[PDB]
Amino acid sequence: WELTILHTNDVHSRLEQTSEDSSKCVDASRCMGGVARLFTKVQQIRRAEPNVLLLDAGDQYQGTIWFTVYKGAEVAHFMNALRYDAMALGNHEFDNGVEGLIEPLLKEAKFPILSANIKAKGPLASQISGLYLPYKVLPVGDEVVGIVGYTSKETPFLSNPGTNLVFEDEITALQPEVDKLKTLNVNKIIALGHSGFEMDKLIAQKVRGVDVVVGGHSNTFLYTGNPPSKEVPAGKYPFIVTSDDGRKVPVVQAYAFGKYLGYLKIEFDERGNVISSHGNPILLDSSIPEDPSIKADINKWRIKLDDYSTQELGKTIVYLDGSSQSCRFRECNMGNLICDAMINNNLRHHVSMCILNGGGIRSPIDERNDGTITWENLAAVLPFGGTFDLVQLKGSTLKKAFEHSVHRYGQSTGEFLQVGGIHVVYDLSRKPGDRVVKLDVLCTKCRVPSYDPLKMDEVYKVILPNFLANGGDGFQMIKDELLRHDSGDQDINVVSTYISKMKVIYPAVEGRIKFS
Amino acid sequence: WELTILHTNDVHSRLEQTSEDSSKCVDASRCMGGVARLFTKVQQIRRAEPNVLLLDAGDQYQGTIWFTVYKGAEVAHFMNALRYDAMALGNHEFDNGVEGLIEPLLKEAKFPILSANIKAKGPLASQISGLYLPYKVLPVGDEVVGIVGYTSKETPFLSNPGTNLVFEDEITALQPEVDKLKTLNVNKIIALGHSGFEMDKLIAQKVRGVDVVVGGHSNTFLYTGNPPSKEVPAGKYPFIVTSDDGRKVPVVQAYAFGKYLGYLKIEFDERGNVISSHGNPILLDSSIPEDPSIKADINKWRIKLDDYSTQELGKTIVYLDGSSQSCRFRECNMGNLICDAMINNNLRHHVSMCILNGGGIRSPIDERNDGTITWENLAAVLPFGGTFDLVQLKGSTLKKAFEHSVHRYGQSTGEFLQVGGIHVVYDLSRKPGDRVVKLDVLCTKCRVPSYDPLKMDEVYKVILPNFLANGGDGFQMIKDELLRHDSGDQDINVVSTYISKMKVIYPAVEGRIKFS
Ligand SMILES: Cn1c(=O)n([C@@H]2O[C@H](COP(=O)(O)CP(=O)(O)O)[C@@H](O)[C@H]2O)cc/c1=N\OCc1ccc(Cl)cc1
Ligand SMILES: Cn1c(=O)n([C@@H]2O[C@H](COP(=O)(O)CP(=O)(O)O)[C@@H](O)[C@H]2O)cc/c1=N\OCc1ccc(Cl)cc1
Ligand SMILES: [Ca+2]
Ligand SMILES: [Ca+2]
Ligand SMILES: [Zn+2]
Ligand SMILES: [Zn+2]
Ligand SMILES: [Zn+2]
Ligand SMILES: [Zn+2]
Repeated sequence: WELTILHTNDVHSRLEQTSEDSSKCVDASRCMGGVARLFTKVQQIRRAEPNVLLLDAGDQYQGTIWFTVYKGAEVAHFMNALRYDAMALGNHEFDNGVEGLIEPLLKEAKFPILSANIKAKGPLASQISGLYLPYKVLPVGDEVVGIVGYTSKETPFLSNPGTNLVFEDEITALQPEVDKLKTLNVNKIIALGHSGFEMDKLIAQKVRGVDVVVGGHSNTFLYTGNPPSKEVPAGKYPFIVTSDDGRKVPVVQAYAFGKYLGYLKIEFDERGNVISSHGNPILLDSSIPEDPSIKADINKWRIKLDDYSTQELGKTIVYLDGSSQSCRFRECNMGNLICDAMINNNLRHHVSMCILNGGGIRSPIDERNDGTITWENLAAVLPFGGTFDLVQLKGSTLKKAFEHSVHRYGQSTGEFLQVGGIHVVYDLSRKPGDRVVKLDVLCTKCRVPSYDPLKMDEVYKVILPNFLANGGDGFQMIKDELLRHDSGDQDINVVSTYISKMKVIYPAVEGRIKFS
Repeated sequence: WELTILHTNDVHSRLEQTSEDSSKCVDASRCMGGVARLFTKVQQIRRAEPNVLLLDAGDQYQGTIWFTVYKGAEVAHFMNALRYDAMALGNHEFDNGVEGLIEPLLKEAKFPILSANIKAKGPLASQISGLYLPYKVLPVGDEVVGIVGYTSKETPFLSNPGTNLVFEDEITALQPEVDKLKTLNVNKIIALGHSGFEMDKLIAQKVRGVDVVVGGHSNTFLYTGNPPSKEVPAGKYPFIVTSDDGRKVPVVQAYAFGKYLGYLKIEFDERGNVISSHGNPILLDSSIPEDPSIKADINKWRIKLDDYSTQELGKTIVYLDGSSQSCRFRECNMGNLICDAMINNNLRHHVSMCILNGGGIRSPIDERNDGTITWENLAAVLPFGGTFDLVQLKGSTLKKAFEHSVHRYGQSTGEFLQVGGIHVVYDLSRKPGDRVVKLDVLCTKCRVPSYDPLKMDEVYKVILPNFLANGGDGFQMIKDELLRHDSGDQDINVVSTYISKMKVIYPAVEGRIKFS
């Protein structure tokens, strides 16, 4: 029995074709992605493949202005237009709250949204009951296929799902549902969830009954061949997990931002045992044309958004590297911009130091043609919308924060820190906690202001975002050890006023972060 | 026969008491200098010493707004008020031109102005004839003392004396005049000039007849004891030059900016042979009170100047080190300010590089109380009033300019270069031309903007002042090798607009310049 699984994940409201760095498209001839382009390939596959399922493995919220304006409707309207079959809940579908998901998406969505490890209790459970399900049986061909959904068990520590929700462990919540499914004689079972390729490998091996594992949340790219763009692949597509019951479970994931459409052809038998499965992510590039019906429908909406973009801000002469591939591994100039901007707005209401988690930086801004910046640009960088809080810290506290900046370096980890007024040097041939080999911090009260070796028993004032000030990302030493805490100024607003003040900005890799 | 020589040099219109760094006074209790304070000590000495001469060895022009407003009158009126006996011409007395000296100073001055190596020829010689003399015989006590004047033989390459003047070699022009003096039976002979302690040591030994050598132009500080302030002394006061005719000629010089009054008691005999001479510069500090008659007369004028100062510009939170002691030896933050400001004003009309001769930086700005900056401040930094010209240069050309930046490092040399967008590392345990051990220059067209090793056969665009663009200070390779030259914007004006744009600036020693 043939079954073709089309799957997306981590679109982040990039329903509009984007530059290769998944940021606002500048030259359509090179641009790729978008719901419109995705439509023409799904449509094409459905033309030739009688048995098909289209599934998104979470994270359609946030990313671009398309969300912070329609705050959900854009996802529901165009996921329905693309006629998705199922979707597992992601962590970003709670960034606007439990009500910021129930009213816009769950109610207006024409298809099931799945998650098995999310238990609802209290006054809220009354109605959200049945607005999402732990699974769903889908009739394909003359057979049936069962999807079981899961979400990250760290969403209440990554998003805003309120307190009337509980996020259980995925495996311990999926297996009871999967047993239920096979006692209903639904052998063909797909696991679709938002926990991360590493946790998806835990489910594939340690859940009996699962036939496929489709997932996301870590923006992982798998390929069997020669990759088509700048994303270097982790493993082959599908990756094969040798489960504990003696089975070859395919693990699949297609990068992010709607740049690739996952495609997995699966051959079953009567008892629903996966004989084999070949596939590969499909780069939705310029060769695949936008579908006019969708493309125009997109511009029916873009008209509303144009008001935020058509307003001028300032100019940039160099490319602003806000890419996760550089802002979580080395000194990216986007962070240096944000940190230099940070220490300008406070100077009107005596600090010189700045730390910033590269994970907060969510989009690059491609300097092009005239090198002009807009709110649509700055918004894609900082979708969270917080403030830059002033914090009094011990030197010992800052020392360990930078040991936390590289404590698990190498896994695209978002807690890697950008700097301003700080010179840090790492040596990764040392065990976590000995990696910082030099740290010279800029002093101001000194008569010769300059970078000097950090003293452990000294008081420094650093400006960092609210999310760090409260010990996010695992910086619990900051939240607990700080000597004072002051309120900040809206994050995107002040960076907008800064670059408007400058009128031209050229941040560079100045050697703030170095490696030994 | 007793004769007390009081001498000043390199006041640079600092007739107003100044902070210890010779910049605008902030707390009078600590402030020192000024014509008023100088008056009460000269007056005191004349009360007790029957035979005295007061002489300035050049450089009363420029330095502060007092000049760029009254452009000479302030010097004439208060040098007369201090009742100077003679003065040798300095190089800065031509910064406003030959007419910018004849009308304000030479005509209105009630005393002789001396220089022997300045020959006047052409249409100008007609009147400037006799407005200054090569020497003068002064009656002191019941005897006579002869002063011979000299100026730097590099003034037409340091100032603007026009083309109708000629600056001869000092020695070859002094000795003929000194012979004339001793054939007139004026044995007591003082040499007063503006060429530099090193050239004054040439005159003392190689001019027969000279009894004393009083000079300046290098702002040298000599002391016999324990110095009273931050200036570390070169030698003892007086320094003794063992002349070629077998004589102990005293070489004297008192720092600068009116901070010390030189004081040299000299014992002669009938034939006018210097038996001995003891003395020491007198720190005109707060203990010596301002003379009310002068102090008030100073405020009679300050009223006119207040208009430039009482206008706001911006703020600074850190001390701006514009001191020659740091801006000609290492990375001073005043230069980094000027270079960062330089690459902001051009960005409105694509460069990132900046070189700047520390000699152009002529005053620090002391961040105090509220850390507010004014035109009176910015003017004292850049008395020259030029522009910041854009220049296209080869990489090989920039390489040798930095070898010229330290080619004779160690002598308070003004051709030492400040940077912006450049990382230079020197190693002075190498012969001039091998001292640059590393140079990484910031690139912008590169997709990862950052500092990269300078390529010799590559084209870079640096912004530097007009004085450098025309190969000043010995940078003749720049003037000759550049590939293009563009006009600049007024130097002080744009730095004012910058810091006004910033509203707070905190330049620091970031490690642009380093030493191995
Ligand atoms: C600011 N912030 C953040 O920078 N992060 C960064 O994202 C990283 C995770 O990103 P990822 O690895 O790409 C997975 P994704 O979050 O895109 O699903 C973390 O490491 C951290 O650096 C996470 C949460 C977070 N804030 O969470 C609270 C919050 C959520 C939504 C809204 Cl509208 C307002 C406040
Ligand atoms: C700009 N400039 C300069 O920076 N310098 C710097 O001064 C240094 C000499 O200073 P110093 O050793 O302290 C003796 P002083 O000139 O104070 O008598 C040089 O090395 C050089 O870096 C010299 C000449 C110079 N410009 O000379 C042309 C000029 C003169 C007056 C006016 Cl109003 C306009 C244009
Ligand atoms: Ca099965
Ligand atoms: Ca004699
Ligand atoms: Zn994501
Ligand atoms: Zn996610
Ligand atoms: Zn001088
Ligand atoms: Zn001079």
